[PDB]
Amino acid sequence: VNKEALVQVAEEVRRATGLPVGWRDVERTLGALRATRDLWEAVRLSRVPLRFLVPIWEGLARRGLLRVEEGLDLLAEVPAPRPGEAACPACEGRGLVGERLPGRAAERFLAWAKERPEAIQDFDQGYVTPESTLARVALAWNWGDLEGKEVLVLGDDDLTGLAAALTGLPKRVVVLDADPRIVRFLERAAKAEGLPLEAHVHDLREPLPEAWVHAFHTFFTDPVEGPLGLQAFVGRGLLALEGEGCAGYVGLTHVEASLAKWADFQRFLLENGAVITELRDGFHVYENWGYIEQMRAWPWLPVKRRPEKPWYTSALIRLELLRRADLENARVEGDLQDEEATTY
Amino acid sequence: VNKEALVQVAEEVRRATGLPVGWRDVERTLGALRATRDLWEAVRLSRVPLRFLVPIWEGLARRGLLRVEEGLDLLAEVPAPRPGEAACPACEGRGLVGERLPGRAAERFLAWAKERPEAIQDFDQGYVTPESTLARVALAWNWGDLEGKEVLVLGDDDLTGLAAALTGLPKRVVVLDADPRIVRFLERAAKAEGLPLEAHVHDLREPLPEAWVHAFHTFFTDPVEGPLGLQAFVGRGLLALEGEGCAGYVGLTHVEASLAKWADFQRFLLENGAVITELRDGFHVYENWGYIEQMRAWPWLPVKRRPEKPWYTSALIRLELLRRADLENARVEGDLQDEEATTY
Ligand SMILES: CSC[C@H]1O[C@@H](n2cnc3c(N)ncnc32)[C@H](O)[C@@H]1O
Ligand SMILES: CSC[C@H]1O[C@@H](n2cnc3c(N)ncnc32)[C@H](O)[C@@H]1O
Ligand SMILES: NCCCCN(CCCN)CCCN
Ligand SMILES: NCCCCN(CCCN)CCCN
Ligand SMILES: [Fe+3]
Repeated sequence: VNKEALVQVAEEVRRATGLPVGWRDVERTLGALRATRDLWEAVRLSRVPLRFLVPIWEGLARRGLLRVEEGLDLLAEVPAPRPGEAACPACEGRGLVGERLPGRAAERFLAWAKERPEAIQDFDQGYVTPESTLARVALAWNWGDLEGKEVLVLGDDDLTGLAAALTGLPKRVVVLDADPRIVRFLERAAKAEGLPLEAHVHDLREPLPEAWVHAFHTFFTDPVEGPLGLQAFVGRGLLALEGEGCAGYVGLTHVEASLAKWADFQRFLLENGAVITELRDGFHVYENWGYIEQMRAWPWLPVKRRPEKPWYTSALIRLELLRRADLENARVEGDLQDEEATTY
Repeated sequence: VNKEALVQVAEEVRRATGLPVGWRDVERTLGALRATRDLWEAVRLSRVPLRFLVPIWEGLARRGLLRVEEGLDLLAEVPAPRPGEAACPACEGRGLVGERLPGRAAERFLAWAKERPEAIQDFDQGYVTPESTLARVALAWNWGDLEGKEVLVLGDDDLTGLAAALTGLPKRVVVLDADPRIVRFLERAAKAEGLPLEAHVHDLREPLPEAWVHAFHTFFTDPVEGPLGLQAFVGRGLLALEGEGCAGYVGLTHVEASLAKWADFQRFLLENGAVITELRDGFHVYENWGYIEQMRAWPWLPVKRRPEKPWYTSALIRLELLRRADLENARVEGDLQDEEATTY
């Protein structure tokens, strides 16, 4: 198995789908399989979109490189680097530990997390682990984006708004979500804990209400990752920032976003006056959601077994505005999911 | 003290110097001072360029907000967040540890580092801690950028090329440096250890020899941070990579690079075919260099005492190419340092 075979597998997928599939996607796919036979683990190790993985794995099996039977088994030696093992086990490779947050936020958060609303398919939900939420807020603490600040959270199954308000740092936290269950849980917690936290039912496909335009110092979001979803979550966030010196925090996966789309998103940030100051890949680990067998890619999977441990992860990005972002505050029409999206 | 005051201080410096100093850099300056009275620690905690810190501190002192004596003490209550304290102590906030590197690389590297060339002012040198070098290489291991790859290191006081070769993963490592001491040390270690590591004296202001153009899969550099220096080091890096799927690792400070410059660099990268896949801020810690009293900023400092612990830090950026970068291979003419540079 030589280099050209990786190139040819990628070109085949490219020809069949119109998607930006490269030879290095194939390399990554093979690399992961040097370390595991389990499909979900292969996804986690690969750093390739699940939309790409399926036809790549098919192409590799058509060439006799891969056996697809109860597992994914490499049948040949391959020109692909094996996954490294250098993640710091103390912080799960984050660099940040949420346990250190003020106000005993970590212990108080874990109590509330035990009663959180289940992730539902109606809103593409799937929350990160409590440690992930707390570390996300710890990053914001470290960069000075919580204390005395006005914080907006756009979608909050992760309960970032709650963790942030439990630290005792923000001036106030406002959460928007389409799901009344999330809104109500946050309002309940806000009342019981005496927090300056408010939550509102709002669908981000509609314009942002004028009270929230250029009114915040800091936003958090873990958005739907089609370009329209990026616009509706991250563009609203940028519109919500007062301007220069304000910060945003964004969750971004490989599972549903190609490196080509990573670049497009980075261009979108730079052209709207932002700059990236942190990008910690694999920072968030997601809890398995109940609706996995009803998601888009399920029927395509070569092995179909419910996952028993976490597999879906995302990066944390920190951005800062160098000037006010003057984005159109229009309705977003059309699908927030794109062709790369597979777990909705 | 109100937010308007922070804006005023910033505008004064901006007007006096022509540099892009904003209110948030003042806020960051003040926040650091809430946490420490030590100048070097204030620089570390600020995430602001030293070029900006000097005139911000002086402006704060003229306003009766800062006392400068044997330390730096705030004289009023200020609207600035304290930097948080959530970095993982096990990995020094990096999320990666060099210890599990293959080949006994960590232990072997530490032996060699005991005999390394000391940093000299003639080449603006200052090496990272041995664990920083090893962590950098471990990030590359984790991303599949070592095993069987062709590795170029552009500037190597950090000895990244030696650490990478010690893993036994690369197919070969080539190092370029203008300092013959660095080159000779690497040649010496390569022969002693029998590694596929070579080094060459090369001034990166001159064109890259053809043999190294589009020849490599991975590059590492920790560059001079004026725009010309970024062209001489990172641009040559980009030109050295074969193309799509090849990676680069770049060190980038706040101490000598403003966020306006960070954005211009990120633009430069996206426009020439790259995408950022990691940006771990504060990843590298630098050892203190012997010529600190002879560096540009020393006479300006409001308090002058030699540092006793590390203070100068940089981010580690991983980029990947989405396509070949066809940059010009011309002479770089002019100063690699710019007005934001202060440690040369
Ligand atoms: C995308 S999943 C993250 C969060 O976004 C919320 N969400 C999903 N779609 C939308 C939408 N169109 N507008 C607002 N919130 C949404 C979810 O209910 C969840 O809490
Ligand atoms: C900038 S310090 C990092 C490394 O770059 C090297 N260096 C500095 N200037 C040049 C240059 N013009 N060409 C090549 N290497 C350089 C130094 O010797 C050091 O090892
Ligand atoms: N469909 C379930 C898995 C996708 C979850 N997405 C929303 C997560 C919200 N916490 C991932 C978003 C990645 N940006
Ligand atoms: N001049 C004192 C220290 C300079 C550090 N610069 C060179 C470091 C090389 N290991 C910083 C480079 C930052 N990109
Ligand atoms: Fe750690």
